[PDB]
Amino acid sequence: GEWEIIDIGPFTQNLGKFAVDEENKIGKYGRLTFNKVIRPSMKKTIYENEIKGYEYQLYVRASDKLFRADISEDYKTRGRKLLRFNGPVPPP
Repeated sequence: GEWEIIDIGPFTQNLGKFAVDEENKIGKYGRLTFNKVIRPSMKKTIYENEIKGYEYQLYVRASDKLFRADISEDYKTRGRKLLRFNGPVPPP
């Protein structure tokens, strides 16, 4: 894979919302309220071994705490899945 910094525009915010919504269905943290994806946002390109998919790592502020969310995206299907949601974590 290769990692790159991505900006925190609407698409990235919408990934953050996705992570919180998914976590709220999962229920590990009870009910979270999405606030914002903060910098830095990172995106890993995963080759088939030719792009297979991507992994986003986002710092997501929800319920006034910070969480680290890792989201996978399948290049062909366009489907996304919440892989990890850790925290609360300290600020990057």
